[PDB]
Amino acid sequence: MRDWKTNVHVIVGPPGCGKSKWAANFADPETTYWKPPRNKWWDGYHGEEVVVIDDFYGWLPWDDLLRLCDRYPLTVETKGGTVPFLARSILITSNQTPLEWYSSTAVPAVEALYRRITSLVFWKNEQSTEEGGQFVTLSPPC
Repeated sequence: MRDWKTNVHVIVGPPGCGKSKWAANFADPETTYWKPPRNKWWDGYHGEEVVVIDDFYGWLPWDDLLRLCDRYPLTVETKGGTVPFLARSILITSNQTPLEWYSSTAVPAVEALYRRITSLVFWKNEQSTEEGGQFVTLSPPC
């Protein structure tokens, strides 16, 4: 079903900075599904190539997030049964950097998530692309 690395783009900035608009402008609405915040459900997903996880703060199980952001065939759960996960792009909007989503105490190796992140975009003081290995995200990605 999926046989490709799902790209993972994290967009960080304060409330009202245009995070949701950045996500909406990434690709066509017809190709973009918005994951309901704060639950494990993929209700309404119909195989869209772009998935947006708006206002993420680490409310998916670590291991589920690692799977979503990986490259193997994967089904995800809805209230009416599983559906194939077919994202080619996952956009994660957040007020915090990924440092803050999961503590290193709660997880085997935090670099497992960071290595699966493809790009980091940061609200300055506009949205600028950052180069993993920087002041605001210490860790390497991709």
